[PDB]
Amino acid sequence: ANWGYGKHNGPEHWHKDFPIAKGERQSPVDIDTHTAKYDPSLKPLSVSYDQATSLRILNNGHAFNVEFDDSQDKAVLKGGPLDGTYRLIQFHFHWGSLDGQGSEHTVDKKKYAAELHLVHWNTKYGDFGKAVQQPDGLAVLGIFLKVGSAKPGLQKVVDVLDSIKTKGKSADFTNFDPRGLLPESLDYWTYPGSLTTPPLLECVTWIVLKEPISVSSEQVLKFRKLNFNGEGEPEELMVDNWRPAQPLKNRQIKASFK
Ligand SMILES: NS(=O)(=O)c1nc2c(F)c(F)c(F)c(F)c2s1
Ligand SMILES: [Zn+2]
Repeated sequence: ANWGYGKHNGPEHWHKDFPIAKGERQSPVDIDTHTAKYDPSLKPLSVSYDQATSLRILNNGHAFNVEFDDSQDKAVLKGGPLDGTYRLIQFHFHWGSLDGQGSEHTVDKKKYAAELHLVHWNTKYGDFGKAVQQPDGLAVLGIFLKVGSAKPGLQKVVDVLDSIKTKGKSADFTNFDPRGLLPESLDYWTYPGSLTTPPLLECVTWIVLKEPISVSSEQVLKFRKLNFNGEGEPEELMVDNWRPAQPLKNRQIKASFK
């Protein structure tokens, strides 16, 4: 059992190889909006993506990653609850088989159709493999998707998916501007958590935006035509690649907004 989402290797099995799955600071979590406390000490986030250099899109068998050049400080996330500078390395999504499910975080138990994660690492640790071993090593910006109007800045991602249908396929993906994926408002909730796939390391400051972005039915239908399987293997549609909410334990979710 290499892990996945399937009928026999999904999230409820992961603890057998990755015992941290039952740890004290796992992600994702349900955000109870009545219990999250406004923290007037939190700053506006700084999303600095003007110089972002996208390179490649890859179907890794679990999702697809849009990869960036993080060999210098092009695209960075700073401020909000963060100290120091976090470099963008990739974004990816989680989504469902239908619009009623797909997000990993939930909001008062509401599940959104999908969730985008912009993954960043703390440059004080020099590289990503080092950063994931530190409690403050990563900052993941989480943005919910709901189905409604098309998102114009998502269409270049949708259009390339037919070329990376199966696991291990990749394609060029230069000059993509991730600012086209942000909502209007940067209001957010934040809490300390983890990677949501194995190895599930507890190295993430989560920053989850309150305002979802809207994508069209047609756009999310194309996500659901991807495959978990490799070329020539029996087809396993890449859908429901999300981990369910985990116990909040001894953690406080803070709101940036009153
Ligand atoms: N699903 S997630 O929390 O956004 C997320 N997980 C992981 C992960 F487990 C890794 F090993 C890794 F190198 C990543 F870049 C991410 S990014
Ligand atoms: Zn993710």
